[PDB]
Amino acid sequence: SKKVCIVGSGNWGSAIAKIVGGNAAQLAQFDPRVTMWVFEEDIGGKKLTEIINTQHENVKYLPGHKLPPNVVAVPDVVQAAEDADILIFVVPHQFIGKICDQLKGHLKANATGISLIKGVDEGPNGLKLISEVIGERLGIPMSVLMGANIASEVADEKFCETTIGCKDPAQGQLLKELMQTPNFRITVVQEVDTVEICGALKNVVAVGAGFCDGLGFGDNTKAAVIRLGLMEMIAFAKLFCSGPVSSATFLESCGVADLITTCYGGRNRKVAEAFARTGKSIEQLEKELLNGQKLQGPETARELYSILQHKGLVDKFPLFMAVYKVCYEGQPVGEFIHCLQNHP
Amino acid sequence: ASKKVCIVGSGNWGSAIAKIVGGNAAQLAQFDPRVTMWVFEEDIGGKKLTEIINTQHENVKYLPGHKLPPNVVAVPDVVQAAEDADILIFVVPHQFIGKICDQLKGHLKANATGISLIKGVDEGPNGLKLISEVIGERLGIPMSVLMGANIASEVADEKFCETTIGCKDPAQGQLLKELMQTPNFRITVVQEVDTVEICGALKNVVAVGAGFCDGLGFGDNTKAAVIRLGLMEMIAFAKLFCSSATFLESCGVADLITTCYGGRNRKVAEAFARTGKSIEQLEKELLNGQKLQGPETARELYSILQHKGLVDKFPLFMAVYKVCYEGQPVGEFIHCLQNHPEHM
Ligand SMILES: NC(=O)c1ccc[n+]([C@@H]2O[C@H](COP(=O)([O-])OP(=O)(O)OC[C@H]3O[C@@H](n4cnc5c(N)ncnc54)[C@H](O)[C@@H]3O)[C@@H](O)[C@H]2O)c1
Ligand SMILES: NC(=O)c1ccc[n+]([C@@H]2O[C@H](COP(=O)([O-])OP(=O)(O)OC[C@H]3O[C@@H](n4cnc5c(N)ncnc54)[C@H](O)[C@@H]3O)[C@@H](O)[C@H]2O)c1
Ligand SMILES: [Ca+2]
Repeated sequence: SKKVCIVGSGNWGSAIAKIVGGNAAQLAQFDPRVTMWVFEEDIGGKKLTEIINTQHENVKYLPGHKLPPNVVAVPDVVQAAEDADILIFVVPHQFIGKICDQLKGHLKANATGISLIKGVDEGPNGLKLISEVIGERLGIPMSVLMGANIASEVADEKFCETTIGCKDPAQGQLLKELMQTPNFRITVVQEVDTVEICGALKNVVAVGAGFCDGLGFGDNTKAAVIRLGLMEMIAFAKLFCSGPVSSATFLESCGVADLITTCYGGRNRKVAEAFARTGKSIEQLEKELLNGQKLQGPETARELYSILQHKGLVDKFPLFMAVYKVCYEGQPVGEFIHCLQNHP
Repeated sequence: ASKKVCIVGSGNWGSAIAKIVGGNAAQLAQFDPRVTMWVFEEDIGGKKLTEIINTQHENVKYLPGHKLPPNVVAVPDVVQAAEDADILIFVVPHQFIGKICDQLKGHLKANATGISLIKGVDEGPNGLKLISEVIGERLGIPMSVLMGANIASEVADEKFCETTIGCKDPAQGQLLKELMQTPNFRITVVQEVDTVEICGALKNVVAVGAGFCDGLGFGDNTKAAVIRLGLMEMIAFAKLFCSSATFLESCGVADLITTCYGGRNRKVAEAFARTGKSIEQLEKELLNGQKLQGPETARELYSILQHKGLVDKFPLFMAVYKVCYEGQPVGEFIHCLQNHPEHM
């Protein structure tokens, strides 16, 4: 039976722990002992790992939810992963570099991985998919899980779906059995890069959606911004992804559904509304409303402008490039509409 | 020669369209500035609605707070309203269009053309019959459609949005584009009329489902999954009762989004789930004469799918039908999504 290690214990990692723990305790093909690597913290005199292993509640990152008793918190990441056939990577992108340094050399020979990390790394073609970063560093085949999946709602067992991107078909099916429940439904698609690139690009669209909200517009306008954005994400994937790219993938939960949710609510939408209404800078708004964190939407747009410059294709992505110019070239946020309005 | 336009209908969307078409017809030489609008007569405060429109230039009941262009003239007799028209815009709730076509049969100018804005379906010998086919066969005019993410109140406020014109004749499509398009109302002409019209009709069924989930307290993950799964069933329905690309137009994805977030079907479905009052009672109390289109479309869909022996393949469509018409408890709606063919 296959052993599972959840690498990460935050909001989403704990929500995922509820699903994986519950399936591993019921399904014969998985070992019921699911390890979860927990970055140790002092929670009013008690180690967070001890809290998880005695109270079965991540009181800091998923308070109010019982974790399945078979999920074991492990404060050392090598000890968490050394024995696992399946590694679920679910940490903030900032920390995956360090985690992978500690793990290289210490994994089982046929270990496989699935990344839940939404975002994008750096490399030769400008961007590099995070799952390729992990896989190359650690030498393991990689899958991805991406969808319209807010962690608090998943923890509450409110119905939702998600996309598993996995090249190997038996692996995709194995991962579906691990993570699917009556209220967390899974589609397995044999693409990885197309599933994964939506998670980065959607935040660029969501900044533009926020500008439109900040300008007084409503649902019809947001719907056009999502529609044109989706078209630019499809075209961009076809330019950027190594392999074949079909439009249909973008209608999976990783594409259109996660795009809809992010454009109706989220950090990128909220800050971009504030930017359009208060004229304050993104850096200022990050400090005043995100406690100094980098908003990924504007940063990805700037990265897209560099790629398109390398390819000679800036003029074919007006919505992406309008987000870029409003965030970083001082274009007035009213001209963002002028671009929706003189589009093709 | 210039073309004369008749708007057949005067509701929430009817009146918003009269604002657009009235303004374009007054500024463009190829359209006679005199646009007639057939207004089903109503006694309002001792006065005729047609006379309120022709004196006050506003449809105070169905589009309050907006002035209609004074060149738009309300007309109570539909034959008189259409008699001299080259272009007829059909925009009435789908339950009335049959009767109106019987009153107009035989009385139209020799080479008249039509465009249907009506979001519904009908039934015929091939199972599905499109409303544009009903109109066109019964009146003997060629038919186009206009469908998109077009909440009428926002269009009337000149908030930016898009729509899709479906038209087989490219010259005719260009003419209708000129008639309808404004700097805040952008039009794409495509030739796949049937698919455009099906999208418009079926999205209101999905929106009833969406409203049910809002009313039971599911959040955005569930709404996004209802939207996405609704889109999959829409695509499967088109493939059977009619290509992917049309669903990326405004009439597909965009309209599904705007409707499941801000339409009248969604709002009444939510109240139904929260209050247990009936659709019919809620329609009368909350929409002040405006008409739901989704529940009836859901009934007709079930009948169409029954005759192709395909009911069981469309569980979301059928879940909406059975809650609205067969007394299935709205608490059970979601269970219809937990075994959907998309995740099999
Ligand atoms: N939270 C959601 O609703 C949600 C939903 C879908 C996807 N995601 C994605 O999952 C990934 C993680 O999201 P999250 O909600 O768990 O974030 P989170 O901020 O709640 O994660 C808490 C994490 O902090 C990590 N951490 C803190 N300090 C650390 C340190 N010095 N070294 C190593 N790790 C440290 C811990 O490993 C812990 O996993 C993100 O990429 C996000 O894109 C989140
Ligand atoms: N309202 C919107 O936001 C919107 C947007 C796009 C498309 N549509 C679609 O437009 C079509 C018409 O919708 P609407 O908003 O203009 O109408 P509506 O929902 O406002 O209904 C009001 C109209 O119903 C008419 N009516 C009532 N009883 C009648 C009767 N016995 N006989 C004839 N007419 C009667 C009235 O003349 C009134 O004008 C529908 O298919 C709708 O799905 C609506
Ligand atoms: Ca009908």
